[PDB]
Amino acid sequence: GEYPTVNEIPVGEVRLYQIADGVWSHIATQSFDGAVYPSNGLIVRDGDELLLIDTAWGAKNTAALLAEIEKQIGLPVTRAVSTHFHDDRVGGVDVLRAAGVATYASPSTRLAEAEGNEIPTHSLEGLSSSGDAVRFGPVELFYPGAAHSTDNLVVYVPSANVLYGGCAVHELSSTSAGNVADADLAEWPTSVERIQKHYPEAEVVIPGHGLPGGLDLLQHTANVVKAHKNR
Ligand SMILES: NS(=O)(=O)n1ccc(-c2ccc(F)cc2)c1C(=O)O
Ligand SMILES: [Zn+2]
Ligand SMILES: [Zn+2]
Repeated sequence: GEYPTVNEIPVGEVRLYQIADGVWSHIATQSFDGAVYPSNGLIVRDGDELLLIDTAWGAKNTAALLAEIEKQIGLPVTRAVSTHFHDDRVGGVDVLRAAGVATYASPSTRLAEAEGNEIPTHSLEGLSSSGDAVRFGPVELFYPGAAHSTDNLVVYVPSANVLYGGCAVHELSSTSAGNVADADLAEWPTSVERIQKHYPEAEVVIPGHGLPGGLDLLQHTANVVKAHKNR
């Protein structure tokens, strides 16, 4: 019943968590640079189809994700959006494409190709300036500006007031800015402020890693990033 945690998910299975009517998170774990981390994505019901937000961090995990979706939901995943270029977002795109899923990301998310990561097939125009938003099936995609990465997108589910922050939003227990290798710590608080202004009615906020909460995850993120930079 509780939100599943890193030591509760062996690397290779995937759990789903019901967030709201027609909205689930997916939780997987993966090893990176010798430590194991949980990671979140989103599933949003799209009539009799599903929209997937982010892979489950790797080919095997993403295959397991599709299997878990078939077991627990039983509707086909037809489209996926990756919210930035790192492997916890695009690793598994090749598995999705071979399972009939049309894969999408912004043109900026060029970064996957340059890094040697898997590359979504279709480009999402209309998201190149901070504050841009586009509709994509049952969600709104929002580019808040550089934060965790320069390309990071946010996803809002208006039917349920669910804000999926991806890696630009940290969980409340976070004490650090996470993997900052590709981050912009100077702009990150400004980007979070843009999210706060755009989605004041969000009821659930889902971080890229860790436990969902409410709107406080946004301010908390700004605080831990400012403190990391300052420190
Ligand atoms: N998206 S990513 O760069 O590949 N990634 C992988 C692991 C982590 C991570 C998260 C929390 C933490 F406390 C430590 C690490 C991240 C992240 O910061 O988004
Ligand atoms: Zn990342
Ligand atoms: Zn991440």
